[PDB]
Amino acid sequence: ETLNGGITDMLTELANFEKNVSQAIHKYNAYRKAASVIAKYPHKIKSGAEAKKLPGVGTKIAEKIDEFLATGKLRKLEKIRQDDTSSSINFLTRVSGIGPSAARKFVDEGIKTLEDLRKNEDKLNHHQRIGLKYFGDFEKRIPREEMLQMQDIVLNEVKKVDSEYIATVCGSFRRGAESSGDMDVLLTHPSFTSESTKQPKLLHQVVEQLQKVHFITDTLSKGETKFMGVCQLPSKNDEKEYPHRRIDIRLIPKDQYYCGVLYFTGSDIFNKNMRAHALEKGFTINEYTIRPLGVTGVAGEPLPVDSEKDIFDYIQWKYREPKDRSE
DNA sequence: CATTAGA
DNA sequence: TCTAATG
Ligand SMILES: [Ba+2]
Ligand SMILES: [Ba+2]
Ligand SMILES: [Ba+2]
Repeated sequence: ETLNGGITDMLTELANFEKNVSQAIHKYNAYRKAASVIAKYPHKIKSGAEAKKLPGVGTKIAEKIDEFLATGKLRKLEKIRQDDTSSSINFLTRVSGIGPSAARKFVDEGIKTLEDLRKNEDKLNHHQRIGLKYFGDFEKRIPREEMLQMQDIVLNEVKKVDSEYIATVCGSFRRGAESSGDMDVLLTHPSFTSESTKQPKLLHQVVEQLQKVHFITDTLSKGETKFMGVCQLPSKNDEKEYPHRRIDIRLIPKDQYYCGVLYFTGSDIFNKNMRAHALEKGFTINEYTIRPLGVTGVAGEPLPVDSEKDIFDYIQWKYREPKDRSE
């Protein structure tokens, strides 16, 4: 967590590069398990040779560690940080809709900048287009104060369309977080569960609602069970318009909510942790259900949930308010 | 790890 | 169809 820091940090630094600037999925995969193990190790790596003893740790990386240990840096590292192509690859990527594949492609053509991008709006798809459009706002954080605002509206229209709707705003927000990145809306309906062969429209209904009133301002991608978008709080009595914000709406079988709800709310560790525990408690938790464990090794058969509670009761734990689901 | 776009 | 991009 800190005694093996630089290494893991230097390491990840290294792995990301392979993945991104290069297409070295394996090298990449390499640097990572390394950065992984050297991270778990209970002692200050004093030398490469030391480290090397490790699993994942080969002569290539060990070599890296002494060089880092020795001098407070790394050339490969200094070199890459300096390299313009590589710089450009890291940069275009932040564009929503821009992946590494695309990143290199653009660069190859010579589209290294923000402006490059505008000048060639044509070479961009709709997604990438919007991405480009709202580059600033997309990067910008979302004050909780806003999340309240957003969540308000969202709930109203959901209700307006059908009162049988169930929408919850999942994420760190859900968890009290003073600020969020985008808004996560897990949606459901009685009329939509495990078997009941869809009702795509169910999704379709609300999107349209959010639109009609001007909440949704763009579509990144809309499917029959998972919409991806852009929104904007109505800009007041002028002088202060609100930044475009990424939203995300997903349909859900009413018979899979709470798990997913439980799940999407995190935290990553809370999650994992509760999960660890259901295992002992003779269960299995996953984004969709909760099954009872069968000694033979495994078992199936999803227990019935009607609330975040049920899941709790099941693994006989203390109900934890989303607030304190931090870990 | 699953959904969407797209070409 | 595949393959990239989000989460
Ligand atoms: Ba080894
Ligand atoms: Ba991106
Ligand atoms: Ba998200």
